[PDB]
Amino acid sequence: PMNPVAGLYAVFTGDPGNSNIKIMWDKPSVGGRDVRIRNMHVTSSATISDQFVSDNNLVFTREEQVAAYGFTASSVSVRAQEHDIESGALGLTTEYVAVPETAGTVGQGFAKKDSVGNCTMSWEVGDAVQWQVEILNAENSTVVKTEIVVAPTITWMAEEITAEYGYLTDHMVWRVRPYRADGASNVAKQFDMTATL
Repeated sequence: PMNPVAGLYAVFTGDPGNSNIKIMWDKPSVGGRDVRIRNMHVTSSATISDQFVSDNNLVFTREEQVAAYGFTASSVSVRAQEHDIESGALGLTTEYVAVPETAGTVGQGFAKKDSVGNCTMSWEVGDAVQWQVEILNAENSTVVKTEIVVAPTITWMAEEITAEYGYLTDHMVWRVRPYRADGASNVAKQFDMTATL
């Protein structure tokens, strides 16, 4: 017998409603089975879209879910339908309540400056694989560089810093958004520490 989709939760890649969600399920032992992709409104459980991808975890466009809802997807409930390709029979639709998923706490960032002049921002990997980081220097209080880096450590070249400001920065602030291995993410958590030589 076909099994209803299990382990289903909206896997936010950022802010709830401003990021992609992933349909996750355990692949059944029965071959040739894929899960339909849709999401339910809170009030009436409306269907957002319909597509079939064999991948166990897959990103879903945020614009489509926002357009179907008409507002930010802060609270969602997810429905998924599993289809057997060989038989061609669409299975029972399974709607389950979904809660926002938050990634593990980011490693406490450490700001240090080397003798060369590079401002090295290092936070341990911990339980997060990649992070969304916005980098702002405290002297100018502007986010000069914004990038989502998988590397646990961020190093800014001394040449680039000298070109940007003319001298090395002593204090510099950063914000990190965690991402677990499965792709779950939490609201940005800010760590601030002065660079130490």
